[PDB]
Amino acid sequence: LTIEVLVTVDGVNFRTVVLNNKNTYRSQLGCVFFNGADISDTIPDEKQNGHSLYLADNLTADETKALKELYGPVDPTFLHRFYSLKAAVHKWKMVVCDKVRSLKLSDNNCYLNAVIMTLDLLKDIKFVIPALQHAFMKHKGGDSTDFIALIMAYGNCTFGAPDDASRLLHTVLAKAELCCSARMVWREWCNVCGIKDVVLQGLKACCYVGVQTVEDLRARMTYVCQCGGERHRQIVEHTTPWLLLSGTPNEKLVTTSTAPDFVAFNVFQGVGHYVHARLKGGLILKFDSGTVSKTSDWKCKVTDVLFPGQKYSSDCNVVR
Ligand SMILES: [Zn+2]
Repeated sequence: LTIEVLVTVDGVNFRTVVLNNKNTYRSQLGCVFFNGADISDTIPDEKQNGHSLYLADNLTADETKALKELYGPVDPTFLHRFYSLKAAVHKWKMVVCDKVRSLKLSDNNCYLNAVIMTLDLLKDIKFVIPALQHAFMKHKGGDSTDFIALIMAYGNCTFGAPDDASRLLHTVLAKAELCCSARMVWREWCNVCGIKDVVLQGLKACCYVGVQTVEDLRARMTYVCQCGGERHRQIVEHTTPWLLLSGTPNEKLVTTSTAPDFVAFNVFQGVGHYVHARLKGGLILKFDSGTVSKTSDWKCKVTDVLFPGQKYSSDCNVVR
């Protein structure tokens, strides 16, 4: 007729809550998850007495603090969306392929395979957000469920919907940080406004959206200045541990040999499908969502391309 439950937001700190059987959990407490089940619209009964619940809204001040410290500044629906995802993707299998883990195709999740396999190549990145960092470590140790559900929640991904690998990869990488230093110095100039430098540091210096080759990235770019005249930009210095370049699907013929400068790339095939590729030992290792395959030549549409560390200084006075 009345029960006691433990309520948490972090799996560490629980508060005791007393409930009766005269309204639903949602009326008395909030949106609650009991071992992955949304029992919010249930009338509490004996079989939940003593059990631990995850709360997703109507937090105490102390819980709101732990939420922000653990997950970051998230929107109200976050915890709800995360709990749902965590449960929905529990059944996803991480298949071992050529000694590398890959995400088996289920529910249009092919884009997540490209994302996770690409992240696994990125040397020495950590996530600022503790919950995400713990999940990532847990993922590298063989349990990928929390990490998959977390990046899906932060990325506003919907279970079962097809999505874009480049989109999520950059959205996830926006929440990371490097162990070393990284620098990118853009030199900008206009004949009216004058000359200024724009520096990007750390993770913002390793990722770029809009070109897919280093030659195009390092090129003089011309656009319209805020004064309406002609403005120019050019990388004048670039030091990074790796470089991820992303563009729209680009039909290309990848061959070995000659040795490409890039160590991996992602491909789109067109709902659409995503394949992760690595260059290892003079071959292209195609990872098709739990599947491997090897070829020396591939005509594919590349999207993201991953390069090794950059050590670049211009030996040109780019302004003249
Ligand atoms: Zn100008």
